Amino acid sequence: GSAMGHMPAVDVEIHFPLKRIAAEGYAEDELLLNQMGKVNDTPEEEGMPLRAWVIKCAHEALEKNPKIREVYLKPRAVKNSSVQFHVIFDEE
Repeated sequence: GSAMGHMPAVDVEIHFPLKRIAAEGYAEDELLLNQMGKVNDTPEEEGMPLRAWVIKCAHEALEKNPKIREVYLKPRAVKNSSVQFHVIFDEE
């Protein structure tokens, strides 16, 4: 509306190379690391640990239903409330 104060709802969209996130040795994919490293220093929730859980959750989420495109993740620190990680799977 006509009240541009502050929007407390933070959506952070991460991108995972579909091929590497669906593989073992994913941490060797420079993109996966640099993308999660891009959202790691000030991601509102934790940081490096969040990368670990996000990558794990997205890894399993993709593998258990490997016909998707993207998922929306809710921080394990659910108390953080108005924050979401939108994990998108890029075909590289």
